[PDB]
Amino acid sequence: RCLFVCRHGERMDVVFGKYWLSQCFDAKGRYIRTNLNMPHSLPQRSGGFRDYEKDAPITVFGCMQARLVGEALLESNTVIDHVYCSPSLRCVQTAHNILKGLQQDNHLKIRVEPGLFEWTKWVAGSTLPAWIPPSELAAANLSVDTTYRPHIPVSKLAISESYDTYINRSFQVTKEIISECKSKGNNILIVAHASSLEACTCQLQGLSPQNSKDFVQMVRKIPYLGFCSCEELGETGIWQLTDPPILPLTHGPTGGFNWRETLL
Amino acid sequence: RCLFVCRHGERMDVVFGKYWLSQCFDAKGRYIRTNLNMPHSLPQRSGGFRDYEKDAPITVFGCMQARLVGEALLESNTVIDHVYCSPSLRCVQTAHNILKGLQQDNHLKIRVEPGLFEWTKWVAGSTLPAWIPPSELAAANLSVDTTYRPHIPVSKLAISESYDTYINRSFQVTKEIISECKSKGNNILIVAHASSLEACTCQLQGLSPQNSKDFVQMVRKIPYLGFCSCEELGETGIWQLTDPPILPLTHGPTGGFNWRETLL
Repeated sequence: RCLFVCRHGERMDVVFGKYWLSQCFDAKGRYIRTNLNMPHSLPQRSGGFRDYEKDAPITVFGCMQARLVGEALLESNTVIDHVYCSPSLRCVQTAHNILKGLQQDNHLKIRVEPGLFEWTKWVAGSTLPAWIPPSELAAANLSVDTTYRPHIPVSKLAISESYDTYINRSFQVTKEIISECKSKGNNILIVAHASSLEACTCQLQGLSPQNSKDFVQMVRKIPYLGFCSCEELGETGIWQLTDPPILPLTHGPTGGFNWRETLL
Repeated sequence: RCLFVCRHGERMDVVFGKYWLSQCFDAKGRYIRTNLNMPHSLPQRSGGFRDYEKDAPITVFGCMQARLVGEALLESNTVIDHVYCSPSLRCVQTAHNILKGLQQDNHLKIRVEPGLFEWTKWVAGSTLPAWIPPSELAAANLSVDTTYRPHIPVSKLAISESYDTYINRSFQVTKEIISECKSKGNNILIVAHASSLEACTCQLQGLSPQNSKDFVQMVRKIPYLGFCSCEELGETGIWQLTDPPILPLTHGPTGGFNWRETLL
């Protein structure tokens, strides 16, 4: 058995910065694109476009990173039996695009699991992001399973959770995911956050978690689509990180360019 | 009439660094890929793989940058009547992938023009890179016109050329390109180097070249696929840089990730 865990694809807010909404939305709250790295459309949200502030979408390059990983999985003859993701839109969109690369977007249905959301300390303010519910994600042509019953529903998450609580819930939900998939297909894919690669696998392997300082230092080193594999040996039943069946993916930036500022 | 000039797409040597050949070629000089940003194949070269050292290919993401620019030109109904490129492999490959995005890769044939090569001061050592000739570029599936007669052949390029010589030949070749395309289609695309955006357009607009120190500082600000448009104004016949018909393209990096170093 393998549990694959990866980070979401490039997120719009990092590329376009503090006022990114002004580069993506007009005075009427309607989506506009101002750069070729912006998609042709974005879903409508209950609270309007400002719901994107705490829950940004992926970019065109994020979609491509995701598709390339799915294509690499297909090329390696790695069959994915179940796919789970964090409720963050960037995670759902990444999972969908991995499925497209895998040629499984019209077959597998993504299980949206709020227990996979990252440490809530990293959310701005006093409330969680207003996640798009699975019904609406499905309506937005993201291949989500609207019948999936999550292990940790949204209202079981606390905005004030400790590091200990985050790591422990990551372990809990990952065990529950493994248990409900056991003997129903040997490979499980989690599409989530930088912090998920270790949070979901540390205690699974019998290991002691790092302190939160060392943890955060590590989290900052996980790139978009950063991918790991935790395999269950079967001679012992012990889970261990092992080489993924796909190669890493590394690329550089294409920085902002204002031809007027530079060529005049 | 518009003259479009853009920089090539992401280059393999920049992403994978000083020892990139060791990540792309085995002990028998055969191409291997070790990252999902490396293509599935590279052409065989007369001098073998070491000919890539001074003439690196684009990456998978470089291909995608190029395709997205071609797609944007198509979507905006910007018709490209002729495409020229520098003999550098990265420029030829970019031009090919722009054509794919344009859906013109089975219609237009790229005119390889050594006059479009960048300032030769930036070449290592005492000889120019061993460029793949048009016949071989066509054999490597790169939509090149093997019948094109260049204005400045390879052996007309000086290894020790001055800044003034570089700027002046850029002006010369661009005039000859415009003249041979006159009344044969209004839009011309040059796919070349960071330095080409200004070198090809400066004197065309009746402007005085910058000093070489200022020029180099500017060239470092032009990203992959950085795109400009020099338009011939109807009332006067004066050429001037104007807003391109497509949006800019900006994205961030996906940095190197070694799961063993980071998660163990």
